[PDB]
Order: sequence, then C-alpha cells, then structure tokens
Amino acid sequence: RPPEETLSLWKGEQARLKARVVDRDTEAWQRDPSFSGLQKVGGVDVSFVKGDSVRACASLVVLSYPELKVVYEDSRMVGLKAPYVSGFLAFREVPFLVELVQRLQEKEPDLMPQVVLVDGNGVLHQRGFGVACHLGVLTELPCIGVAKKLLQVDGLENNALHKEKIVLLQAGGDTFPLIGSSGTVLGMALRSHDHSTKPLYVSVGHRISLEVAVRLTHHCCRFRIPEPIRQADIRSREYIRRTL
Ligand SMILES: [Mn+2]
Ligand SMILES: [Mn+2]
Repeated sequence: RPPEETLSLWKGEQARLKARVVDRDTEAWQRDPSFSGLQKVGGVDVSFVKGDSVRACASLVVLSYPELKVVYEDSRMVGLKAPYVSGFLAFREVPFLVELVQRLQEKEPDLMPQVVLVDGNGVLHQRGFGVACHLGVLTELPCIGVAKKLLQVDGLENNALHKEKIVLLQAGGDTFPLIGSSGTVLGMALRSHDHSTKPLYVSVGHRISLEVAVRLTHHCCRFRIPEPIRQADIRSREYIRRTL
C-alpha cells in the first residue's frame, strides 16, 4: 500500500483533472431517440494473474452498434506500477488503456469508438472522479462507468433498504436512482437483463448524460455485463490463461 505522499499526489491529480469533466451530452447521436449515428462502442478491461503483482493484460475492443459484433481487438501484456487502492483505480489501470487508445489511432483510426464503456465507476466516486472520468478526460472520448458492485460513498450503502429496491426491479431496463446525502443523483442501479437479478451501477464518465448512459448500457446487454466490457474481460482473461 502506497505512502501518504503518493496518495496526496493522486488526490491532487484527481482534483485537477475533474475540472475538465463534461457531464452533459455533446454528440449528436446522444440526443437521438434511437442513437442514430452511433456505429462503434468501445469496451476496456484489465485482467490479472493469481500469483503475480507485476503482470497484467489490458484489452480494448470496439463493437459495431447495434449488432454488437467485435470489429477490433487489442490485448497486450503490461507491467503494473501501482497496487489496487479503492478510489485510486485509475492509477493502476488508466495509463495502459490510454496507450491502447493511442495504438488504435495508429492502426485503425477509422474504428475509433464513439463512446467507451469502462469497468468501474465514473462520477460515483469518493472524490467525484473515478476511473471512467479519468479515462474520458485523458482521451477526450465519451465514457460510461459501469460497476458490478456498489461503491459506498456519500451515504450510499448496500443495506436492507437498498436491497429492497433491487427486489423491485422486475425486468431489463428497470432502474432506481443512487442519491447522495447532498440530494444529488450520482448514478443509476440498472437491471440489465430479464434473467439477471444483480443490477449494474451506471454513472457518467465524460461527455454524456446519465439518462443517455443508462439507456445505452441497457442496449449493449446480451447478458448481465454489457457486451463491450464483457468481450474485453473474456479476451484479456483468455490471453493470460493461455500464457500461464
Ligand atoms: Mn476491470
Ligand atoms: Mn474483468
């Protein structure tokens, strides 16, 4: 676990970049009732090795929309430089994802995604600047944060009341808002699939509104996990498994 000097630097870096986050729609396809004009959706993930604190595999996929077929994949082995500390996930993962986006620009610039689904939160975060905001600000791409568990910040808890609301979600697309103690909506719990009970936690990363982000996340869900994140997850784990 890092020294305080490193944590301060990281908090200071998060506060500096937070000023560049845009939490409204800035792309024409976002204001369209069926997202007409959206053709390419990105997904990123990093997989790790059970006995290894140094090596990891980072993946970027691009999928066509709305067919959700993989049209681009880049999976590469990387050397970790920071351990996992909750609230500082970007400093473990985002440097490698930025490089993957730069590599896409050099190899297949016409397949640059119009929005990236990130495994982890955006503005639903201890300091309002999670890994999905961090990636968005560093690449300037629109980003959505999709987390598989609830980050307990600003009075949010996975308590008895919270689980009552999860029971109330009955079908894919059903949602309920995640309200901070300041009264502000930090994200949405989303039941992504008809045949899944555990919701997703969706928040704004960059250059997108929450309502658009929730609706797009739902439209990418063949299973519980949205297909761009699901394919990056499957492919980066396969790469590690085959070289292990
Ligand atoms: Mn991940
Ligand atoms: Mn994963």
